Amino acid sequence: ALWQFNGMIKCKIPSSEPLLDFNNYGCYCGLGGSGTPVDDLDRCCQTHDNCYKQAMKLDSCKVLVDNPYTNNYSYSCSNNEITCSSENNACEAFICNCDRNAAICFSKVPYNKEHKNLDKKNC
Amino acid sequence: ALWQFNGMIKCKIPSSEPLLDFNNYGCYCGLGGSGTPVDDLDRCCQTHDNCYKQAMKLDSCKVLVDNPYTNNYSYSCSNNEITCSSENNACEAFICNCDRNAAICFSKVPYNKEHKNLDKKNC
Ligand SMILES: [Ca+2]
Ligand SMILES: [Ca+2]
Repeated sequence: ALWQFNGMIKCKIPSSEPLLDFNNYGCYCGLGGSGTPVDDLDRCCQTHDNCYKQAMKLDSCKVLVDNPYTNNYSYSCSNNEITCSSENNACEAFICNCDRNAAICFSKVPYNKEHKNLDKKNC
Repeated sequence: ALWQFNGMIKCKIPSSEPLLDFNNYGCYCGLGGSGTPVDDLDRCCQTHDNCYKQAMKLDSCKVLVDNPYTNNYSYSCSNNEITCSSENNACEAFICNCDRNAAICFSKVPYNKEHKNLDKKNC
């Protein structure tokens, strides 16, 4: 769920408020996404959106009322690394992996502030 | 919270249903506890009860409506080891440590089935 993804990104980027910094960035970072990623961060968000789309196709996820934004799963941050828990059921474990991969991708690419609150004419 | 402690013990003892196996055992394992531990497992439960008592004394815990049984915290099981998350606030982190120590103590001591549903005359 979104709260865990928030905690994951802070795990890798301790100076960020993820819901502020990485919301509404580029064509993909944020609810929705369309068109060509504007940079590498946006491309991280595109992969993550595609991972969420693949999760919602799985039979395990289809059974659950919860969607990837509200489906709580368990993970730990320890020494700035993320580990998804073996206690997670198949759906929540796939989502945890999506989010972990996105948090790592976020920490390894440039942040271009001029893509912040990008006017969606560009997408 | 109790759900996480359940998952923790299964992390170390994958064949157990912890809420069945380690509830109502000896003088301490279970809600309450008094008197002298009947064996080492019961002693694990006494330490854990004392750790919960110490947690409820902390200013961080005193602020929270939640008690150690309902206070959800985050942790992961991975390769049968437990890691409490850096995302945990001070109260939830102390509780996570109590529970982790108890799960480990449980996996390292004998289980004496004859102490199961011990008649509390003995305590
Ligand atoms: Ca998106
Ligand atoms: Ca007890």
